[PDB]
Amino acid sequence: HPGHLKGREIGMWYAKK
Amino acid sequence: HPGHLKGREIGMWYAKK
Amino acid sequence: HPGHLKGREIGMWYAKK
Amino acid sequence: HPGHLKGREIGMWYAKK
DNA sequence: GGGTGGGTGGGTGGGT
DNA sequence: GGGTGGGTGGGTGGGT
DNA sequence: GGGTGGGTGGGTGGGT
DNA sequence: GGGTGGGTGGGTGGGT
Ligand SMILES: [K+]
Ligand SMILES: [K+]
Ligand SMILES: [K+]
Ligand SMILES: [K+]
Ligand SMILES: [K+]
Ligand SMILES: [K+]
Ligand SMILES: [K+]
Ligand SMILES: [K+]
Ligand SMILES: [K+]
Ligand SMILES: [K+]
Repeated sequence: HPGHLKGREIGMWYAKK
Repeated sequence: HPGHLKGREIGMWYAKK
Repeated sequence: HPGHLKGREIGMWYAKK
Repeated sequence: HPGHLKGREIGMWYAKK
């Protein structure tokens, strides 16, 4: 996943797809 | 709480302690 | 529930939906 | 963990120790 | 669970 | 959380 | 695995 | 990683 993501946004990157 | 208790009995068992 | 709510307003937020 | 455990009891076997 | 049970009982207890 | 809040709201929601 | 489980639990645990 | 996140998400993902 993209390095900039933090927190919830890391998990949501995979969820959103 | 003991199983045989019902209704207000269940709450009051906790109340009484 | 929204953070600003207090007291009865918290409960009624759920109640009113 | 012991094979018999299921569900919540698997996670909690690690939590207890 | 409901709002006529109350809100200084609390909000990860549930309403989802 | 308390027991003048009620017990067909429930007990896996929690309880000096 | 899912996104109402949460993000100070972590991203080398995975997102078949 | 924690157990107040849930257990029909899984246990070869990891576990002071
Ligand atoms: K995640
Ligand atoms: K996760
Ligand atoms: K009660
Ligand atoms: K009660
Ligand atoms: K309420
Ligand atoms: K209540
Ligand atoms: K677990
Ligand atoms: K887990
Ligand atoms: K209550
Ligand atoms: K997890």
